[PDB]
Amino acid sequence: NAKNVTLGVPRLKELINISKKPKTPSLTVFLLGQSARDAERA
DNA sequence: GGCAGTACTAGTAAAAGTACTTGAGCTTGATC
RNA sequence: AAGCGAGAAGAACCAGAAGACCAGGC
DNA sequence: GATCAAGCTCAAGTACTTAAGCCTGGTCTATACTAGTACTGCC
Repeated sequence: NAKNVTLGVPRLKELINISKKPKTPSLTVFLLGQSARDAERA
């Protein structure tokens, strides 16, 4: 076995069994301009 | 020594995941 | 260099469970 | 032009396969009813 992310043997198992529903599927969204710099637009 | 009675041997009796199939609802066309 | 009695072989001659369950080390 | 029937697609439900390695000891192993099978007293 801030936020919770699947890691270790479970995560490796999901990666190699190419599961459809990951236990903790997430998105690393990256901002472009001012939204990226300031926090109000973000 | 034969008949019937009886005990023994036998012989039969508090898993999880993925894939496939079926049913229902949509999509399209044909007919009156 | 030593040197003071004799020998030779008849017959024939290893063993399986397997299965289940439990405990235990790593 | 509208309705009905047929075909196609999607979602849900049910069934089938895998669960680390090797290594050491121990104990335990079908009733149950049955017909025949012989013995053995009883007469």
